Amino acid sequence: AGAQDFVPHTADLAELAAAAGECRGCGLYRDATQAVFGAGGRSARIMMIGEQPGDKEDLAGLPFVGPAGRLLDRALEAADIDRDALYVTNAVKHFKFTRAAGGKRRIHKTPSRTEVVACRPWLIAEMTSVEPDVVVLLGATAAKALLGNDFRVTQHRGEVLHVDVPPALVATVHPSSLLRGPKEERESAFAGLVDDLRVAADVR
Ligand SMILES: O=c1cc[nH]c(=O)[nH]1
Ligand code: SF4
Repeated sequence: AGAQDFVPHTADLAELAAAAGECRGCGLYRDATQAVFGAGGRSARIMMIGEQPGDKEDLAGLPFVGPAGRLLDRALEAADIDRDALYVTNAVKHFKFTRAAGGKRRIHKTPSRTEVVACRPWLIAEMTSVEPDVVVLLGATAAKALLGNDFRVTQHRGEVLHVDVPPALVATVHPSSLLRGPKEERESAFAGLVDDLRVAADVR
């Protein structure tokens, strides 16, 4: 059942976010600082879902505030999308992490499929609350959360997908993947992210 017993019967995002702070649906609440719920309002037509809060998000209490978020902001601006009009969240609400010796940050670790399924009732509550017209799935974990554990983001770029989810679905690269690598490859990947955001914004 995972998080289900912890989700209150409400669509108020402030009430949902407070309840997520008390969630024990998987083990991730133990070491994380706090739950990081989605940000934005229930009028949003576009919802965007990443993997999990990272190091910066875990302490800010807000999603996509670190380097990946700054790259995402650049892509949203190039796509003529106002971040303030979106509802932005993550498939898992507590940061899963470790530290390396001499390291500069806490390093995120990939949620297991078990943790994703455990936390998914929060995503369902968010989608019920917001009623988005389109959901942008940023990266493998988020895409698989709605499209199945076998789903390959790399094989469905640019496609409007739909499964029977309380919207059109658009699965794209995670912004963190665009931070590193040879410059020409990063630039081609950035253009593809802008394209996918534009596909989402053009739905209906
Ligand atoms: O909110 C965030 C920040 C970094 N990476 C994610 O998937 N989500
Ligand atoms: S990651 Fe999700 S299911 Fe796990 S304890 Fe946190 S809010 Fe609950």
